[PDB]
Amino acid sequence: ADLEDNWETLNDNLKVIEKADNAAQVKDALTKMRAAALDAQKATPPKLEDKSPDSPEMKDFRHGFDILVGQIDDALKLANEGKVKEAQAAAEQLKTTRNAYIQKYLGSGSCSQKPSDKHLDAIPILYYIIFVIGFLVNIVVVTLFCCQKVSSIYIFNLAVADLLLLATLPLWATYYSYRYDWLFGPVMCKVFGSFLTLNMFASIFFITCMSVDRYQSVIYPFWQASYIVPLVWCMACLSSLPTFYFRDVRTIEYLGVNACIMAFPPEKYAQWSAGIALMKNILGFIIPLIFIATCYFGIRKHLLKTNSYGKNRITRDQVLKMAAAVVLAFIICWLPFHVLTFLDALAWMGVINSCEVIAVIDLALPFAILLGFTNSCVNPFLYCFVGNRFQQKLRSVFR
Amino acid sequence: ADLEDNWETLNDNLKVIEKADNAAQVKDALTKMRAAALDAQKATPPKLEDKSPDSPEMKDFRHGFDILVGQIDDALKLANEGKVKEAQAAAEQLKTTRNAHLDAIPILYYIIFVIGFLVNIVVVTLFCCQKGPKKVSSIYIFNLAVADLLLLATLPLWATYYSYRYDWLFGPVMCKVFGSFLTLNMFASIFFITCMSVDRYQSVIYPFPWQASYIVPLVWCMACLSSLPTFYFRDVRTIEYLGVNACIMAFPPEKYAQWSAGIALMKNILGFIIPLIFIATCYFGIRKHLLKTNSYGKNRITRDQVLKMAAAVVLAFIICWLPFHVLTFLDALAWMGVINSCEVIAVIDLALPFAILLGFTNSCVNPFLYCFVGNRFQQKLRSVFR
Ligand SMILES: CCc1nc2ccc(N(Cc3ccccc3)C(=O)c3cccs3)cc2c(=O)n1Cc1ccc(-c2ccccc2-c2nn[nH]n2)cc1
Ligand SMILES: CCc1nc2ccc(N(Cc3ccccc3)C(=O)c3cccs3)cc2c(=O)n1Cc1ccc(-c2ccccc2-c2nn[nH]n2)cc1
Repeated sequence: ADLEDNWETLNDNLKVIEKADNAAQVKDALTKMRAAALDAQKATPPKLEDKSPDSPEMKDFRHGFDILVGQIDDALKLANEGKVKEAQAAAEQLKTTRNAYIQKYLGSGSCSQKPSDKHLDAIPILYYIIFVIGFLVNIVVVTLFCCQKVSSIYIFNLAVADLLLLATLPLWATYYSYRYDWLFGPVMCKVFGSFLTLNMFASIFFITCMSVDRYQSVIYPFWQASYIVPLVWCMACLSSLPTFYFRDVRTIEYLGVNACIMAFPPEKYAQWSAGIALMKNILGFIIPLIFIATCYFGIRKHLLKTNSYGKNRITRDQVLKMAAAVVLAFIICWLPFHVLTFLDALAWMGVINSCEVIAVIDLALPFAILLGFTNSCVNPFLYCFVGNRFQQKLRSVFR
Repeated sequence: ADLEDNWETLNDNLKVIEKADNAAQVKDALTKMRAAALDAQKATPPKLEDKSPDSPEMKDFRHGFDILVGQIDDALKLANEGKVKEAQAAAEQLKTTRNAHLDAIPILYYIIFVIGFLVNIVVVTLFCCQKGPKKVSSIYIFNLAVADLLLLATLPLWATYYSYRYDWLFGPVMCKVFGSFLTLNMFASIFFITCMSVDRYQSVIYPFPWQASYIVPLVWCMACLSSLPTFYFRDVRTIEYLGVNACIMAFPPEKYAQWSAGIALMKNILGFIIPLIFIATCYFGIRKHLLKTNSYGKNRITRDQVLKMAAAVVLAFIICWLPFHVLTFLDALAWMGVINSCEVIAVIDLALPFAILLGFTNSCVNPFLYCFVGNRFQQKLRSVFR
């Protein structure tokens, strides 16, 4: 009798029609669907719950099922006439009506405000400011090898991953400016969508390599790079496959705009939205932060286990300052984004059903995304512009 | 006691050191290797069998094992001190020790230079004074022609460098500059070839302005970043056994075999594997959309000619670049210690200057394959769409 369970009854029986052999299978499935459609029409969605029945958005909700039951009756007509392929063709029009629901009541469509209502002129400006500043500081990192170590190889790969990540900012600023109207074709929606995720993870995984490398340099003062570097680009490539698979241009009917969305299976759209959001947290923040934090306290342990003289005290704390800066910068730049992503996942799970909260997440998200790119501006100062001085202060305490 | 069986004993124990947990495993393996190295030093190879022991090539053979036993003793020193990762690092230098002119080539290089330069001259000059800066696909054509033109412009250098039996007479600064200029325009060519296949595919699957202002700089940016490890490692170094100053890939000598194997894999993945994935997927992507549309009359002749133009861009790229990357992958396996037979290593050396020429020959194919024959692809794609 629940709305979510009735859509499951509608989508499971819609699959039966596609793989049906005889007209009796189609008729049976459509009879179950007509019952579920009328039962779902009586239900009230979790979003716009405390809403009057005479309201236009509640009258539109029940109207959607009048269209749906009408399409079911046209397919039932054909099934009873013994017209299987005709009924299966008529039943395929139910998907168009089902998609008009998932982009309205299932999501923050008929909940949170439209992009036109939440458009700030500062966002495209801020995105170009971080683009030119971040692009020029990573140009220094790369050209610094020309005018002048296994660790240096990870620096270059980090600078390349950062420099290609920041190179996508002119696209998102343009896409935001045209109120989410993708004017580059659906092919570049998959390609640059994947290219973004590829270099984002390549940045985060090479940050993780640096902490493991600096830790292994502290605990053990004393071919690995020629296999770890291709492997880091391999894992970033595999982590960016769900982006290539689901990113696609789809027309948002109530906005009349072609948006580069995450075109998930409509029959399990909330499940996928919640699932992929958890993948972002675990794979992009939780797991790399476990490594970065463990390597910090791992280094912090060994420096409090060597010597405590006054001359070697200054040298010890400056190594710890460089060590605490790589963990704090990663948290400040990526924690706001993953907090909003975890809250977003709870909204798809049905935990958060407040449009006030969901609206906060929507307007905060373009800013939280910018801090993620801002981490690529910080990396030159954390690793390249310190690596030359971190090495001599680590050899001083070791002697 | 056989030389082949002693090298098998040396290679099997190297696999033990890599996967060793404790210093005793490393010490045990190196003790078996020191025995196998001294036993192999006493053996005479099948080649240069009927050769005097006082001969320089016989003294060099036994000298190679004196270097090999030396590195084993340096590793045994660390293993006995309880330095596992240090001993495993020292034992990896044993691989470097284990791995240890045609007049037609400079002529052929100048033939491809003048033919390729003149075919890209007709394309560059066409776009400016006899056409215009309109259309999006035409912008990639011009950038491809510029990248090809500048790539073919380096052929007089490699022909001269080959003529002086690899004696770089231009200074170590131009070894880094033209070395990177070569790689820059090589990747700029391959990446704009990749753009063309993605553009033609997007024109087929979606028959219905901004994208060009962003992609052209992004492609040249990725070309500059791909040619940086070239600028950092290419340098002039004296090759003692040839007595010549060669413009080589000056990797750290203590870590030369790992770097040579690593950068060879970079060439295959970034310069052939990844771009070929795009070119092949866009071909079968186009091939899919045309075959699902039922053609049978005049439209069938129109459909197959579009497929002929489509199959020509993937086949030309494979014919011109696959020989080079096959030899590069085999070269990488030789540095990894996979390929031990010097006969196939000698084949790579003489087959490499020819395989490099086919790479430049792809820049002779691109003007015909996209600007000239590719102009009909525009008219014949709108005919099947209508
Ligand atoms: C800082 C890096 C970053 N830049 C972005 C730039 C733009 C946008 N936006 C929204 C936007 C548009 C214009 C201005 C401002 C915002 C988009 O619409 C598009 C994204 C990809 C193609 S279009 C989102 C992001 C954005 O979420 N991130 C972070 C991030 C987190 C997680 C994943 C991820 C991990 C695992 C599996 C799948 C994904 C996954 N998420 N979205 N696609 N793929 C990818 C990226
Ligand atoms: C067709 C394009 C091409 N022209 C070349 C012209 C000459 C030579 N040769 C050998 C030679 C000399 C004289 C006559 C004939 C051959 C050289 O000694 C020099 C090369 C660069 C400065 S000197 C090699 C090549 C050659 O390998 N290639 C292909 C190629 C493949 C891969 C990379 C590459 C990718 C990623 C990272 C690094 C590199 C990288 N390899 N060498 N430096 N940088 C660059 C180029």
